[PDB]
Amino acid sequence: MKSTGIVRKVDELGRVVIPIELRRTLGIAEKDALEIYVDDEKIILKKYKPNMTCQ
Amino acid sequence: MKSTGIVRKVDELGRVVIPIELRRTLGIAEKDALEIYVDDEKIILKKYKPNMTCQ
Amino acid sequence: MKSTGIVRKVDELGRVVIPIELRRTLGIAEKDALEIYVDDEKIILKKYKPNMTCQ
Amino acid sequence: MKSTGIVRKVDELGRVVIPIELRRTLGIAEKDALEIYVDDEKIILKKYKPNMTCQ
DNA sequence: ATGATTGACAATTATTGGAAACCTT
DNA sequence: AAGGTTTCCAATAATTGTCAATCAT
Repeated sequence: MKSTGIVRKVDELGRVVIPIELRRTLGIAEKDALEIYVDDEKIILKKYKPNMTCQ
Repeated sequence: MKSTGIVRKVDELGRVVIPIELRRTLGIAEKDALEIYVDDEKIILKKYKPNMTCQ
Repeated sequence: MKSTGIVRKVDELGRVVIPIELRRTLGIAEKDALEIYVDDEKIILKKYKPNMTCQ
Repeated sequence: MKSTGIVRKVDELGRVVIPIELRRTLGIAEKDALEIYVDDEKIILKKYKPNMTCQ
């Protein structure tokens, strides 16, 4: 009902943050690594995956 | 080709720092608000209209 | 500045500036090598010679 | 001073230089601009050109 | 109130610029 | 010699991690 998903300001240090209300209510998304899907002009971030290219 | 993308490492406590490569390549100013839509376990990060900015 | 056919400034003493992303794209370290060749009147920059599997 | 196809070592830097023979043949300024373009995994640098980002 | 989340600041590392040394006509 | 080129070092700054303050139930 709050600002769980829609838009948020990016930090001046170049960091995007997850809405407080979202993470504070449902920790259904961990933080450490994520999959970057560059869909033309939109960056879709999915759950972390191995995808190891080299040791 | 399958459901996979670029493996990005962010902060283990949060701070979703999008790829530095794309940041400078596309020229994404990190001083405004970016759209963040939650889709199950993935989040769509984009601008109001990134397909009509440098175009 | 990506290599999408974009020009960039050289240097007061003449030095080809390699952008962060470009350096990372080539996969070269601060202990690598670059083969400088020429085609007609253009500079052909070739990455380091692996000659070994990624291990 | 032909250095056509010379392997330049990359030390603790990030950017490199262009061989004297190539530099002289280029016929450009010291602080000129080189058109950076890619080729699979190699790079093709042409002479100055009015090519700007998003323009 | 207290533990967890987020934003701010600081430290580290990468890159670009400049100065110095060596080479060549 | 001296002008040119290249290599090394220093400075700048962008980025990521740490963590301390605050708020929600």
